[PDB]
Amino acid sequence: PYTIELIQPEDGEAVIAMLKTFFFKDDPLNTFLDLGECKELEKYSLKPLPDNCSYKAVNKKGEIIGVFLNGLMRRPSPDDVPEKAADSCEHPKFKKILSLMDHVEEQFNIFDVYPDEELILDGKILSVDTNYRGLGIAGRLTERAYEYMRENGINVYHVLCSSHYSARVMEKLGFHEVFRMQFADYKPQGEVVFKPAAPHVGIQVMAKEV
Ligand SMILES: CC(C)(COP(=O)(O)OP(=O)(O)OC[C@H]1O[C@@H](n2cnc3c(N)ncnc32)[C@H](O)[C@@H]1OP(=O)(O)O)[C@@H](O)C(=O)NCCC(=O)NCCS
Ligand SMILES: CC(=O)NCCc1ccccc1
Repeated sequence: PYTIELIQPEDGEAVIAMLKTFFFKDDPLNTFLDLGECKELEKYSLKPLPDNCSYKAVNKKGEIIGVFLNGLMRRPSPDDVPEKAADSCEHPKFKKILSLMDHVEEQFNIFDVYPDEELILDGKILSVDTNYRGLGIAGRLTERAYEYMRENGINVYHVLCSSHYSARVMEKLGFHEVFRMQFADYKPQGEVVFKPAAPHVGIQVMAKEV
């Protein structure tokens, strides 16, 4: 038995402890790179918390067994200066992940898909404790975000998935692909950067209109 609760920034340490145990070690990109200690990813993960739309799954003992960290994304201003997230990163392995993210954003803008939308919910970090996987926790974390969206007049939930495996979970939850890129085709400087196992395939950006 578990609950789904809003994460407070004072939960930051417990969220990071959980992510270090699971996500830092078992997201397909993190594990491919053997990420290790990564304070930049800790910083990245804590950033969306004050947006007040991130959720934790908590077991009967009060331990965090899952999180979905979300941030609000606003349509770029007409005079927007696009910045590469990778430019502010010192960690070489995480920089590769940020560079991949920058590349996706250079190729695909979710706001082009939804010209009328000013604000979109962005699902940034999804992680469930191994012993609690396959129980629908990812779905219940996601569903709680629908409540936030309803309350705040947000229509679109956008989630960049790091593998076809997790994209399939989002499909089950009613999301559909809006962009994809195979790892085999991601060659920023002429050569492949990510070579995880074949079934991962590549990134898929998933979206749902609620
Ligand atoms: C992706 C992830 C959050 C899914 O969470 P979840 O709460 O287990 O989600 P679900 O319960 O819907 O299970 C998803 C699928 O995992 C598989 N599964 C079943 N039992 C499982 C288990 N004990 N362990 C792992 N996977 C299992 C099933 O294929 C299941 O689909 P199905 O129940 O519809 O048949 C989780 O696997 C995870 O933390 N992965 C590592 C980090 C990651 O990749 N995050 C997403 C980045 S986009
Ligand atoms: C929804 C979700 O969890 N996307 C993960 C992207 C990602 C971010 C940082 C490191 C590795 C991978």
